[PDB]
Amino acid sequence: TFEEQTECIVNTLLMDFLSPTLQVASFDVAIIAGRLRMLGDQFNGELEASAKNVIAETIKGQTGAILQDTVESLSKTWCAQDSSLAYERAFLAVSVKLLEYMAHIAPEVVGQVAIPMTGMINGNQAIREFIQGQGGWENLE
Repeated sequence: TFEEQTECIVNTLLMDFLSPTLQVASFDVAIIAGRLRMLGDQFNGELEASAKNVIAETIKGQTGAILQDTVESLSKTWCAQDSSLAYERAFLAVSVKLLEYMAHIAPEVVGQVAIPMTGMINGNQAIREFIQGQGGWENLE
């Protein structure tokens, strides 16, 4: 169910970025999506170098490797300059803001990052335990 909830949330976030018509026209994903976007907007680091590399490897069919390494790198960098910020919360924030930027910069190919990012979050134990420890997706933020 948690794995399915992650899929819906990433779909909702992506659908909202690409089609604001669908957002308006259409476990409440809408409220969760909103809170993740609010958390995503707290990141102000450079994403141009990051987004381009992730997109490049996504086309080539090697999203898995670079995607987690990119999010982990930007999350560690942010946690080093923000002692208050938890690593697990930083990881989600960067993932949502990177998904946002990649949609604006590359709307044609961004959809091929949806499945990898879902697999990354579901596959990561540190991030999964943190989300469920906060009462799950429903209560996160």
